[PDB]
Amino acid sequence: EIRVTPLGAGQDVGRSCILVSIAGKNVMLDCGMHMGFNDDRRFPDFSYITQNGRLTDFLDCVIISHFHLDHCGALPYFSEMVGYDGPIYMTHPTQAICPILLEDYRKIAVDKKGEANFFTSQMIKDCMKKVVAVHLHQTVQVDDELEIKAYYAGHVLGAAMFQIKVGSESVVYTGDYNMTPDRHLGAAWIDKCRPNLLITESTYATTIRDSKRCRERDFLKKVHETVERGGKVLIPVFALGRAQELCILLETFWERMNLKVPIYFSTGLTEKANHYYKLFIPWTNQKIRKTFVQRNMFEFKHIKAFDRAFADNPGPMVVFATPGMLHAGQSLQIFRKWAGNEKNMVIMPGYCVQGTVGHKILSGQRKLEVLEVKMQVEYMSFSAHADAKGIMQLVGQAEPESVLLVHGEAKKMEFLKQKIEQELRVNCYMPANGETVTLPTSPSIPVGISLGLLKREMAQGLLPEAKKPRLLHGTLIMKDSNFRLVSSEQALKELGLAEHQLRFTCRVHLHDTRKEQETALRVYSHLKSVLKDHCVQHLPDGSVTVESVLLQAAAPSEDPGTKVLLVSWTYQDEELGSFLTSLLKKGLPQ
RNA sequence: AAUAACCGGAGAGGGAACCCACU
Ligand SMILES: [Zn+2]
Ligand SMILES: [Zn+2]
Repeated sequence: EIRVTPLGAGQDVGRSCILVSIAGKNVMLDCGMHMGFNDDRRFPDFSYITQNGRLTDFLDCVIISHFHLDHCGALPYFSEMVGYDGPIYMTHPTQAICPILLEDYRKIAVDKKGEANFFTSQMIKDCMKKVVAVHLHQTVQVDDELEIKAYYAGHVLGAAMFQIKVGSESVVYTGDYNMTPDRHLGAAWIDKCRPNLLITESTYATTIRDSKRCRERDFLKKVHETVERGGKVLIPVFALGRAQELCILLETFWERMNLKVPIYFSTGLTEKANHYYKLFIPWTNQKIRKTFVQRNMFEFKHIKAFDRAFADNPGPMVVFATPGMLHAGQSLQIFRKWAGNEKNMVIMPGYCVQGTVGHKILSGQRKLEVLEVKMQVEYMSFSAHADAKGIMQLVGQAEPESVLLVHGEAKKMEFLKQKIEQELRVNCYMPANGETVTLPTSPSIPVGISLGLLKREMAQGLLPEAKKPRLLHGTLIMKDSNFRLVSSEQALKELGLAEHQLRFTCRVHLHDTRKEQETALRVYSHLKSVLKDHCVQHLPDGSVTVESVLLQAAAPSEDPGTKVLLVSWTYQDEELGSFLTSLLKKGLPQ
């Protein structure tokens, strides 16, 4: 049976972490933190996986979906202080990207919280030394029986679904993923695996994201008119993910329109983001991975590293900035610099954290902290998550038998569950963090078989006698190692046992005046006339043969009015033998 | 679902005597 325990993201978001007990094996999918809980409660609990012992004893392998903090932030914490030496699996881009983000988060924690018990740079290096890489569709054998497979997801560069398969049981964990192709990442694609269980997100289960092409059309019209009006453009987006997508879109449109106004990209994370997005072309969808032959889209002709002192520079400008949340806001610096002007635009392409400067700007009040904002804000949505139609399509394609939702809100969880149960007639759940859910398996045991038996049985099935039970028979030799199904005669020869033969000879008593000499001929004629399509023959010695039943006119008995007919048959044809005896009990025609 | 950490972050260490040579 399958046991699923979400240590986080249970009808919630952040610090995603799932535990799967399958066929007696424990696998930990994803282990990250989440902001907002300055206490240790941000990290996933570990008192349930192993309580207070050694983790490797109970756990089998750790799986990381993608490099977003809320998924890859707990690796140093989970694997260094708590203690873990087991295999950690994660795609090459994830392995290359997560270390930088982890170091940045470590520095941010030092600078803001300064938690005493916090992983250190040396410890991150030690943790990442213990990683193992996985390419697309590469089945990696964690052990002799457990294997993991990856898939292209596209939530960010290198994001991947995972199919954890053992024997016949299999569980597909999607984590964060997108089904709408972006401008640099292809849509997630999967086989028709038909898993028993499917873990998926619901971050946008209640929002049918509209036509992305038209959304970006509107975005580009706004930026064009903004540059025309002479104002400046500030685009806050966190340095990874959406930043590069915006950069590609603007760069291509920009080269096409041949516009010359210089555009700047926030420094700091550029030197690493661009380098990785440049060295990892073989993940970035068809358009880029083809166009790569001539030029390399990530070597930008018109995007240059930003400079702080350019903030005062006149003339219309376009500048990306960090972070998308504005909590600290190097972007917020320029925002405060230009807040007075009404000519400039600003775009917020994502959801802001409620109760922060993000929400204060989200709301339209001028007084946002007491300083008044005057420039114009546009609340765009360029999220790379899964829309309700995306989830429904993905589940339909995978054709699973049970679903399980995490990474979202409880009410949307409920709406999505109701809709999916009504639609696909599939079991669903809603585990709250720390709640274990059990599901029954179908562990069908495999078996060997001899080729010839199957060959002739299939030939018989091919013959137009189907729909009549042919009763596939034989016997199963068991060694406790290699169960092999064999035919009766093959088993007989293999085991050396004697082929016991069971013979029944019935004395039919015929009471009629017909001569004994013609009795056998009468029997032959009557059987040939009655048993249609039966092999009825008259042997030269006066006996009769019906299939394998031999009818012999015995020697004359002491009763003149009674004639003895020995009907001898084997057990296999005993059905026809008994039928012949019953027919003959009625007596021969006279 | 995380953000510019000075980014040419530069002061220097004997001295005391003797002889030579330039005006
Ligand atoms: Zn994510
Ligand atoms: Zn996430």
